[PDB]
Amino acid sequence: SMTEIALIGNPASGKTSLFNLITGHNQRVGNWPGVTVERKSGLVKKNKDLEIQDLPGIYSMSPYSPEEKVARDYLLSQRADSILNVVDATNLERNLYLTTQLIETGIPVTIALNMIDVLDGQGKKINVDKLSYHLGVPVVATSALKQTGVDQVVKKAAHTTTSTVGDLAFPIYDDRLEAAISQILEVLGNSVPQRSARFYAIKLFEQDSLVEAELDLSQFQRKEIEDIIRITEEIFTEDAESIVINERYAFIERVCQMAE
Ligand SMILES: CNc1ccccc1C(=O)O[C@H]1[C@@H](O)[C@H](n2cnc3c(=O)[nH]c(N)nc32)O[C@@H]1COP(=O)(O)OP(=O)(O)O
Ligand SMILES: [Mg+2]
Repeated sequence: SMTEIALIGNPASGKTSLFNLITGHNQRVGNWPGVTVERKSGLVKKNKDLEIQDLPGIYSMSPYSPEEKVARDYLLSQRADSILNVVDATNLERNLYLTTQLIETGIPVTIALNMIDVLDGQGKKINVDKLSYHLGVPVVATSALKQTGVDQVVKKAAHTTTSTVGDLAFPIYDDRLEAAISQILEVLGNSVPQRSARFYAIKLFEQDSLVEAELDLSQFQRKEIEDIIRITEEIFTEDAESIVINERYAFIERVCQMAE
């Protein structure tokens, strides 16, 4: 059985550059079914038992672009063994916004902390093991330009899979949001897989139109969820989508502070 490694990150994070280094000239290109979004994959040049599934460069997993939808559907399909998340070290906080959402899918994340050579030139520093510790994911510093850390991150990702990793270490948000997520999980029951339950619970909280349309929820489930959102919005005096956005960035800021 092939180990399937999903490669994803923001646009201009160096994902293509790393894809090309990892796979060399041996790639397969097409489209995702029913859409014109490119579907690209390649075997790891130095370990052909590993397949890299490239995913479109995105900033978030929102319902508003074909590229974001392709990434989400693929990651929620449970076909990937590992997520290899390419992160631009020179724009860390902005890049980790997506990372928090990737962790929540329940497919173990490994980070290629890319552009590390640029960071050195800007007079900036990132303490890699502290960043890893506080994100709850492996992190390996890479440079696609200098060609460093690449084989190392691929090896880590290959040994950090849905088979090898036990409990999910997910970003923990404010107690008030966690209460809402917990109650949505109770309402969900077995309507979604345990592995991705948190992804779905957060999406429901923020009234993601794709999840709402796809899930077969009872009238009672929908009423329970509506109630949870209403009271949670009242206690934050903020709309549900904004609450989640603010909590993601707060977590990211805390991690980046504790990692310097
Ligand atoms: C002809 N080329 C240029 C001429 C002048 C200026 C830039 C370019 C140009 O091509 O920049 C590319 C990279 O080479 C560089 N780049 C990528 N990784 C690294 C890295 O680790 N370090 C450095 N210094 N640069 C990197 O960052 C860019 C984005 O990498 P993409 O892979 O495209 O990102 P997505 O796949 O969208 O995620
Ligand atoms: Mg250290």
